[PDB]
Amino acid sequence: MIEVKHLKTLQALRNCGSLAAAAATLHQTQSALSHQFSDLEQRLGFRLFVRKSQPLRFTPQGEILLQLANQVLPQISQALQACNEPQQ
Amino acid sequence: MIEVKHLKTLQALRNCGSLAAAAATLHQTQSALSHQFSDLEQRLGFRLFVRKSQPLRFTPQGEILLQLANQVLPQISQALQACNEPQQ
Ligand SMILES: [Mg+2]
Ligand SMILES: [Mg+2]
Repeated sequence: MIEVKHLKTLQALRNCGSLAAAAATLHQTQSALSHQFSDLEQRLGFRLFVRKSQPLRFTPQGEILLQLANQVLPQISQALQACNEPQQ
Repeated sequence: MIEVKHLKTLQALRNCGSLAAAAATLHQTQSALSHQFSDLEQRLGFRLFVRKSQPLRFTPQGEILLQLANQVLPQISQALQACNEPQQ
């Protein structure tokens, strides 16, 4: 199942361009990041990015979930900022 | 930090009306659900629903995150349905 951490990690793959560079940004190891994705791909039933691809390419399902991330993550951020607004 | 499971659980509190009824829906115990929320409230820095309240009342921060859930969860659902569409 898709979690918020998977959506941010998908953004790191696009923003950093490789599994190793994104792992360095997310303070994780490269294998642990690869293990998290294949673990997610197994439960979802489809792959998120092209295996062995260099440069790394997303699958159509990965592009869909990346666009999902670009939409949900700013909304969660704005919601938590409103929760911490000096009011209510 | 807000997770997808926290957003669905917030919807269960509104849809079921109590911590005990929502726990039965989510296949969790009542204390484990209460432990998950106070755990989340501790890290966020604010409370999500009024303590001891009967009937259960959300705080203003809980209403904000509930409206967040009503917006994000359908988008995640539509994204996964598109991923499983017989195409791509
Ligand atoms: Mg993988
Ligand atoms: Mg609590």
